[PDB]
Amino acid sequence: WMPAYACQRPTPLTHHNTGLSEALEILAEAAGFEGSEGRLLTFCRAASVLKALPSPVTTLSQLQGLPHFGEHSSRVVQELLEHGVCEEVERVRRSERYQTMKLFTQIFGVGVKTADRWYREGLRTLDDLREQPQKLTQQQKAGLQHHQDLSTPVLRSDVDALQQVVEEAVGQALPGATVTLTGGFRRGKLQGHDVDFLITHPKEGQEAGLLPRVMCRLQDQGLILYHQFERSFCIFRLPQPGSWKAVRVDLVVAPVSQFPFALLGWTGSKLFQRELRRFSRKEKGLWLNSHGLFDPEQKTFFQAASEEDIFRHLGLEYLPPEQRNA
DNA sequence: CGGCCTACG
DNA sequence: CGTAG
DNA sequence: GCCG
Ligand SMILES: [Cl-]
Ligand SMILES: [Mg+2]
Ligand SMILES: [Mg+2]
Ligand code: NA
Repeated sequence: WMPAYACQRPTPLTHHNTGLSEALEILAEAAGFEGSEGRLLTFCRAASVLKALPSPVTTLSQLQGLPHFGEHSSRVVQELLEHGVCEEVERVRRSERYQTMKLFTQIFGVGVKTADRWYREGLRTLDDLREQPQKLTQQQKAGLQHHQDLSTPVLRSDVDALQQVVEEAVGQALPGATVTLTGGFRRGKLQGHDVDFLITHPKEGQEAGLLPRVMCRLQDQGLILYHQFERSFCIFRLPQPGSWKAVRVDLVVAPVSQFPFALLGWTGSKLFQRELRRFSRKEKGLWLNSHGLFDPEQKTFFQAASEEDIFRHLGLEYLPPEQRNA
């Protein structure tokens, strides 16, 4: 009744198993901090299955036959059903390793490998990192300076104001170019921790060279607190009553021939896209990325004019963005 | 057992 | 190494 | 950690 890949089922943003999924996601996150990508994937997939169920799990019986529920994930759910807490989850939550790796990897410019090295060196707090700035890249310095603002979610209201400023710069850089909101906000989130925009132009080729022209214009408007092509990972100044705050914004350019693939990829969720690419390759023998869908036997790229085309190519029922919250 | 998404900066 | 979803 |  429940298919094995997340791209085969609808997953809404809000659901009926929030506490269970959150606990499994703690274990997934902790597996990532230890470099166990396989365990991370299993716990993420198990959490996602619960998000896709039509009602709450109330009894252990109800996990029988669900994909990605084995001894370990079932025990976690069992303990939550019986006691309201899972001892393993709570031990992770309180652990110095989990808490420090979570804090450090939240910094823009710091991944698991850097966080782990700092942890092994004995560093534990952001102020520890600030006291050794020669150990930091320019990107990490910006991430550390702006960390407090970047830790506070932005609202859809904020997103709409940002989009107008990006559109103004894009229109000067290339008249006729368009700006599409992607990421979690396109999946229906009312808040989120960064904003993603996808930029194209209806005449194939006209988008070449566009992103530098857009960045220069936003920089000259004083809106860019940090930037480093077709992807730009920025920190922008967002107005606030009587002041402003830093916000992470990603800007991506695609040619219109690739736009449906880029839209699909950048709309996420992350798990949904990994699952969709896995399904494409393993079940259909086709290779998917944010630029296209390749048949390696015929050595040809599928043309798509819409996300609907891509789901059809892959033999999957169409899911709107709001149902891609795997 | 092998596999676990696939890119760009 | 970082970033993205 | 789980699936095929
Ligand atoms: Cl693993
Ligand atoms: Mg996002
Ligand atoms: Mg983003
Ligand atoms: Na980070």
